[PDB]
Amino acid sequence: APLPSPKAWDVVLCISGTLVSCENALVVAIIVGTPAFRAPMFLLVGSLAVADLLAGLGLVLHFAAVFCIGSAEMSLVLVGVLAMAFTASIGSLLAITVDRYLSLYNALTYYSETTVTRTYVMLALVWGGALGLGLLPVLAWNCLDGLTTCGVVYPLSKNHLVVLAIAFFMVFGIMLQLYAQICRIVCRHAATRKGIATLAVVLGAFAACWLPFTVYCLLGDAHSPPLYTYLTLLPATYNSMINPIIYAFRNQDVQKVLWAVCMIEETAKKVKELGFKKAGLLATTGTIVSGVYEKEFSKYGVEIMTPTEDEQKDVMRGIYEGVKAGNLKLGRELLLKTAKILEERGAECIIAGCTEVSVVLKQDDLKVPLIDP
Amino acid sequence: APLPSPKAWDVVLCISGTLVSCENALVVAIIVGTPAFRAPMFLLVGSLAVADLLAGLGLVLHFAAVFCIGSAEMSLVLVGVLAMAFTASIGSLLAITVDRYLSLYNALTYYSETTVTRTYVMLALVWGGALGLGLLPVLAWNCLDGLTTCGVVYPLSKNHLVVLAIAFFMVFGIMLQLYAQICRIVCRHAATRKGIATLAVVLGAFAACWLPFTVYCLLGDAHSPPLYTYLTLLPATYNSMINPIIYAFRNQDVQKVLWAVCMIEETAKKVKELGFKKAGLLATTGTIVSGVYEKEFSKYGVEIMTPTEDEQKDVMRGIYEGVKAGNLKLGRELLLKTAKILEERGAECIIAGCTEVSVVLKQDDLKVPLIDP
Repeated sequence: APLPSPKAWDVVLCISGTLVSCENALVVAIIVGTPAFRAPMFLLVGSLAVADLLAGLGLVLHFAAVFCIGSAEMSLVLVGVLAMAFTASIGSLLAITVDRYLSLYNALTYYSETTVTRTYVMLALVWGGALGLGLLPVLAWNCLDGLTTCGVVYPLSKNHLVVLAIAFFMVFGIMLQLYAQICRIVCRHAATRKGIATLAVVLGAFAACWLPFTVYCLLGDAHSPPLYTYLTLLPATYNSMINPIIYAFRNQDVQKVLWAVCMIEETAKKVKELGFKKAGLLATTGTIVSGVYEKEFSKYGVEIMTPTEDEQKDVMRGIYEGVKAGNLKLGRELLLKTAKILEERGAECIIAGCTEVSVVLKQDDLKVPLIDP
Repeated sequence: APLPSPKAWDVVLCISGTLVSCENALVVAIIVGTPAFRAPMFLLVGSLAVADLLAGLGLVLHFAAVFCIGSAEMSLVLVGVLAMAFTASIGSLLAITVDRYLSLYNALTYYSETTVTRTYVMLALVWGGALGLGLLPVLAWNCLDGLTTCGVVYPLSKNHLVVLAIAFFMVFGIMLQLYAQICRIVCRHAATRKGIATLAVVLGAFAACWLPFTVYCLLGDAHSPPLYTYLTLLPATYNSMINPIIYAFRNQDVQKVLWAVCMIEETAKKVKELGFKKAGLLATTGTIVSGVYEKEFSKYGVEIMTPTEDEQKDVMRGIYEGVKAGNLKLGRELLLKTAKILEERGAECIIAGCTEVSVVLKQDDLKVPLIDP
């Protein structure tokens, strides 16, 4: 009983897995190495790295099993561990994105607490959650009995593959909505092409790398041509190799370690380019309290001025009790007196943080330039 | 060529469709009737109502066509318009929930023209997608022709049903993440039992009535028993009939016109029950500015006092530069002079809006009771 000589696609898969493991070995090594990199966000990156390394090891071991080994059960356990690793990688991506969202959101409500209630509950639910879906394909969902349809990848039952695809589509939807929220929040703290490209390649790469296999899984059949599955399984390993370059090496702290081994932002730009060192502000009380303008304009060395709390309440009325309420005259009067006193105090430019200020106040009403977002 | 006598499941479906149409007719008529009900969020409810009415009309017309008409083209266009209506219904539900979430996210900027543009774009997009995945695919690419291996519902191709199922699962993921966010953000104005029950029941209502079928969409083929299809389609009509009771028919002004035709809430009510009319607050600057605490306690007639701006900055240091920074002594120092001056001014009780205050402040340190969230 000699082992048939594998076709070239087998050695292509072997090379892909080999470079995947080689690429991730260094990243897991450095992640686990330096004692300083024990931040809560680093644990998720480590989880992703070890999951992908496990995937590569499983792939090369399976190729070995199909190369002068001639075994039966080891092939089954290797396909099981491969499914384990892929589900773990998808869970690591979801956990990373949810951590990033919760990080960038908490800087507005100003309420941060706990590290064991949140990080470990989801870190243990991605590897632990994959236990069931990595033990089902071996326990009682095999193809050797004969009753199972054994749809696409031999041996895997139709039901198990369908369940996996449903889970994948669910997590894709959650990821899409999360990225929409993060883009909406980060746009405010900003041109259009750069803003889109900030988060447009990662989601496109994820989709273009993982969609074809699941689409085939749904549409396929047992008697499908054999080259189709081999053609569609490559993007999964390609994403496995791409992901650590884009989610781990981009962080500049690891870059420093290696080198040792080896709408408001643009407004601030415009203000700094005009040579003005002092700006006055008219906006809502929440906006001034939020502290965004001070940090953004201090990043370029520009100082902002907000009137006193009584004139803050005056601007409150002028915007909402004034322009917004239909009493345009009161709004323009209050805004004009506030702008006048601010200009007298030494401001060379005035910023109208909301549209209502621009509605009743124009350039001709001020000696200094009037600039709006 | 006589028409075979339908099975009793057919008249069951007819009864369900008639009830759906009758229930939705009144609500759509009332919504379109009163000129005062032209709010931006009323348009989405109207769209959902018209979609459900269209679905009911399509179902009853299809039963009619399969009864003593014996026509082929009419049945085809009727099943097409049925798919049209169901897709429109699910899209309208998603639009309603996204509108609610954006409305509850920010309250100041919700009432403007921006929400008008958003509403118009959402309505156009949902009905255009209904056009693109409804009548247009069904009046082509069908089964009443050469071999297409049409799937469970006669006549519908396998590929069309798979595409519909994929879209449904993506929409389900979006809905799940939205409801998680809304449940997170409403459990700060809390009592909690009512909110958690609502946000766990209205989700399951749509989750358990539309997913007997989309799973059968995949695990099945033409050579399938006919009992398994006529049973899983009933929950869709049941959800169609249940929908205009949950999202609509629950607000109060609709009730009035019908009759004419026919964690902080808990603390605030606890303080109110104790008989205290005056409370003092220690929390972050953003929290005191945000206007939540005073609004909630004024809902019960309780007055909250916040320290002056200098003492607010002192509390800022005591929380962050103090307890949070590791200099616990400075934090407790600043917090306890703050509590002392507030108590001397007439505070009958003190609230610690952050855990940091409670860490270094205990009940024995003040004469008045100390209450924490």
